[PDB]
Amino acid sequence: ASHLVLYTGAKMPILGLGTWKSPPGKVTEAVKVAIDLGYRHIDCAHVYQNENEVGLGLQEKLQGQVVKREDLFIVSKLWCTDHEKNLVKGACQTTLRDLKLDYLDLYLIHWPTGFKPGKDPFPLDGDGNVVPDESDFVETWEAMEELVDEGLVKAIGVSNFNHLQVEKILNKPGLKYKPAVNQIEVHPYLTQEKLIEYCKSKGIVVTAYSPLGSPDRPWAKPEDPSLLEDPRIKAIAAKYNKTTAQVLIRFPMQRNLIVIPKSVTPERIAENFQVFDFELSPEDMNTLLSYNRNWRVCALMSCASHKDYPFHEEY
Ligand SMILES: NC(=O)c1ccc[n+]([C@@H]2O[C@H](COP(=O)([O-])OP(=O)(O)OC[C@H]3O[C@@H](n4cnc5c(N)ncnc54)[C@H](OP(=O)(O)O)[C@@H]3O)[C@@H](O)[C@H]2O)c1
Ligand SMILES: COc1ccc2c(C(=S)N(C)CC(=O)O)cccc2c1C(F)(F)F
Repeated sequence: ASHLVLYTGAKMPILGLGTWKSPPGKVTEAVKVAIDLGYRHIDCAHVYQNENEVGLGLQEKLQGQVVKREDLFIVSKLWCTDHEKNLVKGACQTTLRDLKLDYLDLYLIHWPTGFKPGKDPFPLDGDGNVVPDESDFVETWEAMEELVDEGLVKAIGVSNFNHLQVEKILNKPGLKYKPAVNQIEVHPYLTQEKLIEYCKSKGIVVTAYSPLGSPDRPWAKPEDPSLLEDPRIKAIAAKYNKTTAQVLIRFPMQRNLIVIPKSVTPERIAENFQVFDFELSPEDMNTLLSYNRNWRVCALMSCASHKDYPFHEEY
């Protein structure tokens, strides 16, 4: 309704601001506007290369006494080059310093795929194929657990793990803490109800990323279906006197999923928060669900031959 609750007890705000593709020079004002409207959850990642500028906006708000740290849910993610057990605490610490924080509320393994460690975030080989490393995410998970032990993060989770990969963690001998969250792509064209159902039966909250199907993604070829311009969802939105964006954000909320839409435009950030005031009647919910095309915006074919590439599995 307003926040879901993690198995730790922690209240996770159901709406958050996304920061991927939000440019360094715009994301500080975007984060400030968002906290001024009442957003209390920011979704970040080291690979978005803007955590420093996110941090600046947070800092201004925290020292300006506009929010208490306890009222903020800040998420970041461990990038693929940092999956070797020994690189994890370093990567978490760099993210804390950039964000100008003492702890994270949630730290996610960003993708199940470990890439060759080094300065370059996407180490490529001759064939333009990404270079794997010598690690298994169950080892990365152990290092992610030590972050909880030390108080650097309040909960750990995963992102883009298929249900068999989540199982690998859950069935790990010696497991201290289990995935509190699994953040995955969920929108009308990829409604994901089997992975959602699986996660929920395991007690793992789901965060639906790319609610509007990422119009601004780099690889957006012009003959790709725009959820925002899909006349069908414009129609259901018209009935609602709301926008396609607003009903596209309402949809995950209603399915009891955390939503993190991205915008750097102030007006749009304010629009995206104007959604806790209407409900979609079950017909609409089911029509939105019937748009399931299994169309996946974040497919990342360049990674497909990786041993832990998540999407060759049904769910
Ligand atoms: N864990 C992962 O692997 C992963 C992967 C992808 C995304 N995510 C997270 O999910 C967040 C959201 O997904 P996304 O950024 O991929 O895409 P998205 O939220 O589906 O789409 C963002 C695009 O839609 C626009 N938009 C936002 N509000 C709008 C509105 N009210 N009206 C019209 N258009 C609007 C934004 O415009 P402007 O910004 O130009 O205003 C931007 O161009 C990301 O920022 C990231 O934090 C996580
Ligand atoms: C695991 O492989 C990934 C993961 C993420 C990306 C991204 C990113 S940062 N996203 C799709 C957003 C995100 O992962 O949060 C962009 C380009 C290539 C990627 C790749 C890849 F390079 F292979 F295509």
